[PDB]
Amino acid sequence: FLRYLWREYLHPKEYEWVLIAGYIIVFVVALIGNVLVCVAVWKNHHMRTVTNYFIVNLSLADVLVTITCLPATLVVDITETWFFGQSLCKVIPYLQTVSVSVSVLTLSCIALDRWYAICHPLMFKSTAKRARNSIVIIWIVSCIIMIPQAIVMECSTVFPNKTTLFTVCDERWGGEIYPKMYHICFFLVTYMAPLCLMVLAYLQIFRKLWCRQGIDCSFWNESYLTGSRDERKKSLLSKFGMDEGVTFMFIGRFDRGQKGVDVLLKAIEILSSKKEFQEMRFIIIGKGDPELEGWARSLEEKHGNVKVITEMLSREFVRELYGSVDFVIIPSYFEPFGLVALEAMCLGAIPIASAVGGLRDIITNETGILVKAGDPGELANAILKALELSRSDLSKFRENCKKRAMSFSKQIRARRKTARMLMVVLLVFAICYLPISILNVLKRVFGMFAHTEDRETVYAWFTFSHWLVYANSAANPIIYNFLSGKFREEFKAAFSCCC
Ligand SMILES: CCN(Cc1cccnc1)C(=O)CN(c1ccc(OC)nc1)S(=O)(=O)c1ccccc1C
Ligand SMILES: CCCCCCCC/C=C/CCCCCCCC(=O)O
Ligand SMILES: CCCCCCCC/C=C\CCCCCCCC(=O)O
Ligand SMILES: CCCCCCCC/C=C\CCCCCCCC(=O)O
Repeated sequence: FLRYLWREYLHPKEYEWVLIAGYIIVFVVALIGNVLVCVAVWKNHHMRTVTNYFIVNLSLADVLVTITCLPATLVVDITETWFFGQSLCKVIPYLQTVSVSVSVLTLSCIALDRWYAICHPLMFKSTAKRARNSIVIIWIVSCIIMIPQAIVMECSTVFPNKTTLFTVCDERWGGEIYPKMYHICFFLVTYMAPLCLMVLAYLQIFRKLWCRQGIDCSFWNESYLTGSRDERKKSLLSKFGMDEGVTFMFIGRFDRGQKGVDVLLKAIEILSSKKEFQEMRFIIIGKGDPELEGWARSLEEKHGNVKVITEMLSREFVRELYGSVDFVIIPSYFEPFGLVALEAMCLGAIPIASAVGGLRDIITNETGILVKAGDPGELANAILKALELSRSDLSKFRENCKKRAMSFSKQIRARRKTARMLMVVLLVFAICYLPISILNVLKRVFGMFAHTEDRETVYAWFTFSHWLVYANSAANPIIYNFLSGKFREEFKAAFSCCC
């Protein structure tokens, strides 16, 4: 008898079986998965990155609503009734909307941290303190900007002589204007503005990481060289009509203010009055400013130990140069990436480079000679230092260079995998939150569904959009499992230790 009056009162929806099944599944997967995300980062020091601290924040927001909001949303969508009283009518929508804000601002800070790391020339000194500060800000801002949402939620009773009633929890507005302006702002803040800004940031990240950085490691590879470096250097100098000696190469456009050939040509003039010059060989490859081409050709004419190549060389020829010269001179004024240094170093050539940009990122004190950009006397001094180094075995130096370039290349690949995972996370968020965000706008800004001819269908769309929001929480740990080997390994460790 006790279930009877309630079943007479609560009219079943034909699809409640699948709604309940889908909520139970999402509940279990989101709870276990997001807890294991937190456990993986907290227990394993190699997982401590700013990115993963933000991911932990995302997983905490998702645990919060999985436990406090999802069960209530299921009951409401099944019964169209609010059972939980007035205070929880404010608290539960408040937690839900706070968590949406936390999620999207956390995704935003993830995108900014990757943009500063990859696209901005500088680097933050703080990492974990900066992440902590950002997370605190995210929660403070989120809790404050959703105060209005908590203010407008109210319980209302409706009496269909009355013998019955029902109570719903809903936004209470005085007038038609306020909900329109409020839900415009709500849409911009939770969905439209951060998504547009993150799409822009990840497009620039993609363009820098995939199109402006990286080296083809299957090609720039010493496996393709034959004989000893001594044999190849001797062959190289024989083919270029030069005597044996310490061999320097430059390759790049000829200009004033970018690639530095002007600095190198001045450095050669400085060196040319010194007796050490006679031990040095220069190979200068490039094309561009005709006054600089003429300066270079004038030097080639003056000096038997200077050769200038303005013709186009195949990449295989260049690889042979990198694998036989002693040093590569990279006297850039400006060099965001420094592909020349990575290619040369992969092949054992030791770089002498300006301390700018990506050259400064790549080259350490055991893997090259850094010089102040723009300074021919400094470059001349570095070339003299390289001559003196070359009077002894350079093997360990060449090995250090190869290893550093491989390690830098590995880091680029790792950043690509992480960025790809983060873009998939963003795409899945955009998808999971599109229906509820657009339904909310159509209903509250444009007044759709006011007097609808098919309330059943509209109600079904809203119920699905709510489920899809919680399903996002279940999806994120699954994404980390497929696109991060580090998360995949710690998840497997968890499932294997408990079974
Ligand atoms: C104004 C908030 N909003 C729009 C919205 C856009 C984008 C992302 N989340 C919510 C809503 O649709 C409304 N909200 C809502 C409903 C169900 C649900 O399930 C994921 N999520 C949110 S609500 O006002 O906080 C509310 C109302 C009545 C009962 C429970 C809840 C949570
Ligand atoms: C994805 C892994 C799935 C694990 C298997 C467990 C599946 C259990 C799901 C819950 C079934 C819920 C169906 C109950 C609906 C009954 C409808 C009703 O009578 O009101
Ligand atoms: C085994 C788990 C299944 C996954 C659950 C997916 C959750 C689906 C949520 C409800 C969508 C409602 C679809 C109802 C169709 C229209 C009903 C109607 O028009 O009256
Ligand atoms: C007995 C299983 C039921 C418990 C569900 C556990 C919650 C799921 C949490 C994260 C799922 C990640 C696992 C996906 C594995 C496939 C990926 C792969 O093969 O590399």
